[PDB]
Amino acid sequence: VNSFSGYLKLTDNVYIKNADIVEEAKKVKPTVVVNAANVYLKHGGGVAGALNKATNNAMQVESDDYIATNGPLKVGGSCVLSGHNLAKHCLHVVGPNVNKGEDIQLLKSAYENFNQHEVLLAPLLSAGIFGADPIHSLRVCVDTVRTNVYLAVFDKNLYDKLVSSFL
Ligand SMILES: Cc1noc(CNC(=O)c2cccc(C(=O)O)c2)n1
Repeated sequence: VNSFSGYLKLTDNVYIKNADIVEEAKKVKPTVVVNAANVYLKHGGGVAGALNKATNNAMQVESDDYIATNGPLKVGGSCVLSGHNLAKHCLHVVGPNVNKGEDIQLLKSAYENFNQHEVLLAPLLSAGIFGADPIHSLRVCVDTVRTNVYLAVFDKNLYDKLVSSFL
């Protein structure tokens, strides 16, 4: 048993809820929250901007030090950093950005990072301002992630469409 509440069960291991991931992280304080990162860990907008704002910019300060030491992530890659006030850890995962022309096949590689963690609170990778079809992102998630993933979908209209179209 874990502390996640109000989720619809899609599969053995994937759960979904209409929720603000920031508000969900603050309530649950999960072991791992996933950020929809870019390779520079520049948390300007979307999920990343919202998570970073909720940390009072401490996520961005830590991220800048990480990039200064290690250089950029790979598209499809990840790093584990602090979860600050939101979670124990933040798994920064880079899905392909369609609005930059990145290979959508890299979305499966992105979701494979989740398998290194037993339980995660996450957004749909490459959705929102990353430009991919969220229905596709949910299908890749279900077909790739084997660990227990709690998906937060901000937009109520999209949530209802994801549930009602789920195979
Ligand atoms: C802190 C703070 N500052 O502004 C906001 C408003 N919340 C969002 O922007 C938001 C939340 C969850 C997911 C997404 C997304 O883009 O999928 C976006 N929270």
